[PDB]
Amino acid sequence: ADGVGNASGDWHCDSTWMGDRVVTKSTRTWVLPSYNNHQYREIKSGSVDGSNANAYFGYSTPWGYFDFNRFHSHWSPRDWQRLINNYWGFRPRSLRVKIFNIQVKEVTVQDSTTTIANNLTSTVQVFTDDDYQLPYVVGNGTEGCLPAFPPQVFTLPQYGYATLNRDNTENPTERSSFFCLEYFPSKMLRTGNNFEFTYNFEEVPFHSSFAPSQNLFKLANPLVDQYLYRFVSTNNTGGVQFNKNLAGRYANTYKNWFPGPMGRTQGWNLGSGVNRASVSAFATTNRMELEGASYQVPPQPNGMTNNLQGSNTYALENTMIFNSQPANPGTTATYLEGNMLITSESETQPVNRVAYNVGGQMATNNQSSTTAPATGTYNLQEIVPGSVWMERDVYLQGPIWAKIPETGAHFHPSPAMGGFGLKHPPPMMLIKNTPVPGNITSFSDVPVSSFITQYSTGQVTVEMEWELKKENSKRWNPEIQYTNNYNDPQFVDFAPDSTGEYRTTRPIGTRYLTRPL
Amino acid sequence: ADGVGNASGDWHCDSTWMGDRVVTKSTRTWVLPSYNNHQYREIKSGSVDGSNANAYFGYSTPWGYFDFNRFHSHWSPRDWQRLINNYWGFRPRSLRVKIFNIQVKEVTVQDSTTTIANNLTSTVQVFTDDDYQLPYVVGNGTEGCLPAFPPQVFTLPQYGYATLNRDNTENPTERSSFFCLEYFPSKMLRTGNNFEFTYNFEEVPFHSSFAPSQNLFKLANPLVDQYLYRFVSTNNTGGVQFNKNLAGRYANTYKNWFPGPMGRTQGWNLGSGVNRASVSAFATTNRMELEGASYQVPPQPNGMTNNLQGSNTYALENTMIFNSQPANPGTTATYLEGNMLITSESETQPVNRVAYNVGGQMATNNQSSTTAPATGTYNLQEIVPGSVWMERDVYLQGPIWAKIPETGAHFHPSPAMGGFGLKHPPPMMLIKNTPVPGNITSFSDVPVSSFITQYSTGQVTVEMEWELKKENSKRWNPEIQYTNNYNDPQFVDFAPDSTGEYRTTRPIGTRYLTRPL
Repeated sequence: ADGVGNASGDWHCDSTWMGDRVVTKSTRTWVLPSYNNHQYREIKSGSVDGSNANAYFGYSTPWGYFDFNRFHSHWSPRDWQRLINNYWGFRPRSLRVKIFNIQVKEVTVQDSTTTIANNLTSTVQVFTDDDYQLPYVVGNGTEGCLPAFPPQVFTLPQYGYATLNRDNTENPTERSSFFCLEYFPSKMLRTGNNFEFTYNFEEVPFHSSFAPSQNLFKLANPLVDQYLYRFVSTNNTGGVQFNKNLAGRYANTYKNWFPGPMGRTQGWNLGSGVNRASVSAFATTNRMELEGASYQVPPQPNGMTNNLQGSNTYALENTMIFNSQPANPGTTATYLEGNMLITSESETQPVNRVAYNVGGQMATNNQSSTTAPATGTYNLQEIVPGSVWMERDVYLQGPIWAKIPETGAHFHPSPAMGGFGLKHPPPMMLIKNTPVPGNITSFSDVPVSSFITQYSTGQVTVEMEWELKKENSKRWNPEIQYTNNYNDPQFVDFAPDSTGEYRTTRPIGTRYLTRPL
Repeated sequence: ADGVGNASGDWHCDSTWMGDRVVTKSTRTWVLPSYNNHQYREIKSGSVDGSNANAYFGYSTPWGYFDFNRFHSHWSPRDWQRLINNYWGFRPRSLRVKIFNIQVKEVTVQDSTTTIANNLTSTVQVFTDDDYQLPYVVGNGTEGCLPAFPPQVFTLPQYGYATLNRDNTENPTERSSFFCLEYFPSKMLRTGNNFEFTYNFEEVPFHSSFAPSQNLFKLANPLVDQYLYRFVSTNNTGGVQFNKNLAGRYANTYKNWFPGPMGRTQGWNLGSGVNRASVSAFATTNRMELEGASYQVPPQPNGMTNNLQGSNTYALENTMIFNSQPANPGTTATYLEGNMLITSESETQPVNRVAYNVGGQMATNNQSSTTAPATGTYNLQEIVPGSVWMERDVYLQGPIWAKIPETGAHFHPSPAMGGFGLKHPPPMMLIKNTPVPGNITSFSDVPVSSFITQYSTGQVTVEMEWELKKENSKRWNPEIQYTNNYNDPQFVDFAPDSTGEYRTTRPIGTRYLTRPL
């Protein structure tokens, strides 16, 4: 029933499209190193690369964690296409995770033989953090998620966190906190044991995957004039003059609604664009301040568009930039446009303001008979009553959710990188190898530092349920679809290479179907 | 309830996607001329344009008919896209037609005033031919269908047919038959009256809209060898030698299945292809014989592909060729490639043989010590046991169904032009204006030849139900979709022009999703 020669799970990887629901099942194989050699280590940094915003104080743990938070973990490229071409929206309903077929392997080294055997009596520890009492590291856009491609085996990331540091240095504060993860009740698993967990997502709005089919400022009827008048000019006396707003003149018409917030970020020309030679580009990025340090915010807040339709100019600090292939840890290499997957928000340009331009102008003075009217442009503007914008699009390579920070107050909790802001997101699932001491022949009151070196492996299946929003549209002519289109392909995209390396050439977002404002 | 000031129907134009069903409703406005001036006229022709296959004998009638038989009558360009991108097949389940809001208009001419008034007492006659007793003219690819675009008003075609003629001349036979359409019971309708009809399609196979994802002859595993051997050669003595069939050598492997039938038609190079100058091209087309005359068959039989993938060469006598815009009756103008919508069957090239090449070769002799083996190519081959092919694709601009001719025998009744072969297709719905005599002050035994000139108009709604075949596929990577893609468009396609003229630039077929053999 439960033992060494009986499998504790099966491989469920599949998708089931039923009505407005869809359930996606994905199973992967993982391997867990024994991190720190069963130690909690205090990690810290001072200012590096000329910035004291890189200073931190924190801890690294023996534990490791499961990260479900990228879309390609749950979705096939063909299932993502079926979703984005056919639907106006989706949101996650529920989640359940299972960890099974555990294998603990003891490794030994004598004169460089390095033999490996399996320890049938050894245990692994697993707990889920249901009450959100640990620092939540998942939604921050870091590596270690289940692979995009099911055959791939992956290592679990090491768990660690940064607490408060003092005066932008590597030293701690009195409010720097240490969290022991052994002080949670956890479940201990041998080979025949398995683990199961179930979670229900809180109510969130649908991700709206459509593009606006109208301009925000062109919403008026082009055939009929307005009954509203505008101040046109003033005669040779100071007397003021008025004209009627006519038909399709959209510069002059009255508006109910206004674009979303903005801040200006530098545009850079990809491809044939000429740009400028030998820029260092760190000093001129947009920044914010905390605690006397200056941080780059590489996504900006929502309400802008990084690219304007078919132009070469991108903001690059308003963009999500991906690599076409995974990289080694700590790679300082320089990459070009061809190596990069550079997303475009230009499907939102009707309702959103371009990031590399000014946002408008306002009056800078009071006129008189003596002085003429004057204006000036503004490079930043924030939330205004009657504003409408679109949120950052979601990509198959991008994050599903984020956790809203726990403080007093927040506004419109939509993550800048993308996805769903969640007060109670899917909990963190943490796992470690239980230590097995080496040969100890004596009593000592100092803790045991000599352990059998070992690692564990197994399978994990995740099952998510998604709610779908049907596309109900009276558009007569055909729409834009995500299609598989390449001229003289030397390989097929989203498939293994001749070596076995899985290749993804281009990013895929959700906004294709079009809808009127 | 039923009268002049009460509408007898409503405008239903819509589509409802429910599960595997979809119902498409479309309403149009029609106008019916009074044809022949209420006369049956015997029409005939001798050999014209140098061909006695153009000779015929037949009759034209005062009647006119409703023709539902093109796909764009029932389908929007956006609904056709949703169909062909998401589904593996469809077939019609049921049909119902309604004719309502009848208006009869009397026209009079005095000294070129040409006034028009409405005759409230005048009638229109409508019958459906349920028993298939009339010549069925609908499925033959001729004009007069409900428009593609709902705002358009259309004239009903005049009903007529050709019977037997004698010795390829304009004269009749003893088996030439005359059908009076007054000798059917029909329903007479004034302004407040309406007509309704319901029909259930007989069981037919799904139109298979997918492309094959494998080659017919490449179905073997490329990794493993066959256990079968081939005759390779013979040594210096006549002794015969054999080799094993190896792995991925698909020229040499044994086959279970064979391509469909063929006949060779001349290929012609579109676009930059050089072709040949000043060809008359009628004498060299493929033909068949009946009754001592020679007819061009401009579609060929099924089982070939007109285009080979991205080549410029087309068969043009294996192709369905459409005009991007409707034309006037009897237009002798010459058209170029740009005016034409030229379909490609190349998605069937894995399973179907190209029409402009030979189909293979066979042994032409018996060898000996004296004579060497010889072969020769064949330009035509027909149905063979174990043949597999794909049927002609259906297009939004093309016919839905055809009627299988009533004879003793037939084989595989799939129409060459496309769609569904039907023993009992949707009946013909015939309509005429009832005659109103002019002023007759005397008795004569010769029939009344003087009538009030008048026409009628109204609305017709058609409602069809379609059964759908879900696409169930394990393909990992994305597929090809029909997308709305144009570089620097000066107009939007499948929408009215600045003048109001509805524009369709390109043909749309059903085969996009891919499936393995």
